[PDB]
Amino acid sequence: PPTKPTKPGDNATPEKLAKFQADLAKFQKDLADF
Repeated sequence: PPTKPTKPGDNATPEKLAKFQADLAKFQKDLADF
């Protein structure tokens, strides 16, 4: 099962938050396979 990361709290800084959304795109892509 595709394990997703948790919602950024203090690490929700704009630049890293964007990376997070990008990594979630990979998760959502793989989730579609699951």
